[PDB]
Amino acid sequence: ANFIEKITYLGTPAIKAGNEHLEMIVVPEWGSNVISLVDKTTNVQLLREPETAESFHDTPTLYGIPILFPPNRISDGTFSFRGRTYHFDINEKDKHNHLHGFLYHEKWNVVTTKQTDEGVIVETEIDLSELPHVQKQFPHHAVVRMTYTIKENTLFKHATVMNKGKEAFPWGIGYHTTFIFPAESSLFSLTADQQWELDERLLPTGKLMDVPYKEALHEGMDLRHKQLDDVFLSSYQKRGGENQAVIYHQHAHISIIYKADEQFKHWVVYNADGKQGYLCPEPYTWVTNAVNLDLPSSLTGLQVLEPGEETTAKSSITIELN
Ligand SMILES: OC[C@H]1O[C@H](O[C@H]2[C@H](O)[C@@H](O)[C@@H](O)O[C@@H]2CO)[C@H](O)[C@@H](O)[C@@H]1O
Repeated sequence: ANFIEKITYLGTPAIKAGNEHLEMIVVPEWGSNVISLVDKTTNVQLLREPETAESFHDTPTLYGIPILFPPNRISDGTFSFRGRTYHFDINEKDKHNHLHGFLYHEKWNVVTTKQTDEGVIVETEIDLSELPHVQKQFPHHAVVRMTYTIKENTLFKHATVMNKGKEAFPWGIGYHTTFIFPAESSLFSLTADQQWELDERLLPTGKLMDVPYKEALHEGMDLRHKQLDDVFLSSYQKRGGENQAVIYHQHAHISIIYKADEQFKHWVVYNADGKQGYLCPEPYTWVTNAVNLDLPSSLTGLQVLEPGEETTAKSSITIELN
């Protein structure tokens, strides 16, 4: 049994959808952000929610599930692709980078909803060819469609990226998913053995290094007095196994298993100063500044869409009670 219900979320139109296990709220105008995700059995909110509309607009990448197309930093907002030079807005001033892409602060359209025994589906879409300021930076006819499915104890979250134009383009996508994470009573695990060395502008030097505490990270560790803003390489490419982050809440015994497919090659993990009570385990299909690295695409995760092609990158959030 499942429902869809149109609502107002802090003065903006939104769609609440759910079954008897999970409820989401997606906010199409706010970069199609999944702003709320509630575990129905225990009635716990899983995502960091904004106090007011105003605070959300202040930091739209730090609540719910913001969409990063493309994810993280591009040095000087410049790169070339197949002979051609691109200049993206340098919105991160102190580090002279473009940061977080085109989509987390634009209006997406609701394209359909569907309800059956197989679950409840909400689909949103945005066509970058309709955003003139985006076209000035990135003159290509990219269309991104999100497919959200709640089925049983899992929110599935699929991005389909389409090239509807006449020239090829590089792309990557990531999510700035922000979970409630009380430092005292939560544990975190991640399928990674290595991470990217970063310079003072948070750009990769191109070198990998071992994660010294990787056994701890594998099994589940606390993050008390650890400040993270780290680009981890998923262990999947090299060892197989899983590709996922796990948050465990110790009081309510809730596991949150955030899986991503083989295209999701990197995880940025961010917790600010470690005192803010949240955690962002961010899966990305390409590494920070991927466009500018002369490294194999199997390592960076850089991908290209030829005219007429499309790709679907899949991930999911499963709630288990134990
Ligand atoms: O723009 C500076 C910005 O960066 C830091 O936090 C970033 C983080 O570096 C990124 O990797 C990303 O995942 O999320 C954050 C931006 O939402 C600083 O901690 C932050 O104060 C600063 O605004």
